[PDB]
Amino acid sequence: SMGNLIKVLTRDIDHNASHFFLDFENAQPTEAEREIFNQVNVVLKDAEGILNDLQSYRGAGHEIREAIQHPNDENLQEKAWSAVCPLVGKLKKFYEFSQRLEAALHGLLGALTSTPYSPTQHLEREQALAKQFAEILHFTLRFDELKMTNPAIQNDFSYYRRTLSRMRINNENEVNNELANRMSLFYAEATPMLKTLSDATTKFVSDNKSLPIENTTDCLSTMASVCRVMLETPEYRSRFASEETVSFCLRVMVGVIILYDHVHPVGAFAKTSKIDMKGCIKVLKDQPPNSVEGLLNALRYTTKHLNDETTSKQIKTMLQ
Repeated sequence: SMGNLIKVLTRDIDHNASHFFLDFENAQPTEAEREIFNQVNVVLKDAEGILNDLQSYRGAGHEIREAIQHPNDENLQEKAWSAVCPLVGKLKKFYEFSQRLEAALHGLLGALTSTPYSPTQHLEREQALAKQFAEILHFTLRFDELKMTNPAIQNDFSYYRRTLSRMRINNENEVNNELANRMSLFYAEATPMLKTLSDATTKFVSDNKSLPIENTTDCLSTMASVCRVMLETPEYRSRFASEETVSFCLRVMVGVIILYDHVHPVGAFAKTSKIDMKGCIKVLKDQPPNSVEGLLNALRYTTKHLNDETTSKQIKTMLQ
């Protein structure tokens, strides 16, 4: 049922572009999925506004550089402050939305990693939740791809913190030092949303001591192979691979690979791993470079076991 797993994960997304929530009537969640599907779909619904606010993040680099150049001109200091404050408000909204992804992820993992059923049976029984999990990873990579290309995010927040301290000594919606420290560590990450999801998955394995870790890791590796097989077999490429479906599974694949590398003890590159690392990197390399470079850079730096001595030198050359 490799073909069925592909149709389940890639259903109603060709006729659906740039939407992360699932239509309740179209997804058809079972009675056991209803309470989790509704809660996660509320987060996925708000995920569109988060991504559009990041696409519209213009930055305040122009006003900041003029204020730094003329530091005694209070009009330029107030103009830069008036431009950076609503941008910091967006950054505060992005970080708080990352906390909502952790709550929705626990509900999905708790249902997709039940004790008796296998990973393949879970993705077929809980189709609506399995589809929601892929949408969370789809938004996660798409958010981080934009953040990696926008250097004004860290520059605007760093200027905000420096100005706030030397403005709260000289002369409600403001950001306290405790929240600012967590936000600074959040945006210092290469993939902030993916690092957040990676820690939440490690938390889920830790919170369920009586649950075998394979129920979680083999769930990630199953989804990775579903996307890899469809993208590398022309018999499935001529049947499902569209620009919307390819870009969807490219980001789902890289997402579960990085989660698997942080959760599985030996990592995603070791000889006991279940991820076909060579096959996954090849799929990314066979794509136009401009639409994958953000995903490749995630594998070069965000990963945990890439630079290990156990990791094959063959894939290290692929990732160069």
